[PDB]
Amino acid sequence: IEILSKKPAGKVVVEEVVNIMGKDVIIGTVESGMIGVGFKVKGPSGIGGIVRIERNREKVEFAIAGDRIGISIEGKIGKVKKGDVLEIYQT
Repeated sequence: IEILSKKPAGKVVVEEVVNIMGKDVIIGTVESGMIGVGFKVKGPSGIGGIVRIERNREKVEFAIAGDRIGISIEGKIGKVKKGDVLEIYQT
């Protein structure tokens, strides 16, 4: 619903975005910092929640810089494109 932190916990460069059964699945690489399940994604139009992270086809609770991951987001965040860098917030 809203972002409470001043600075991002991490950033993700989007490699591919797919919508499947009404949900955005984002493939990308953590560019800086770290992201975890439950963190907030600042999209162009909305704020989403990280629901799941997979790395090397394995569920993980968090990922750090250099990790290439898939992410499921909760909430409509607007149009995300390959090449966008999404800011991710602890709260």
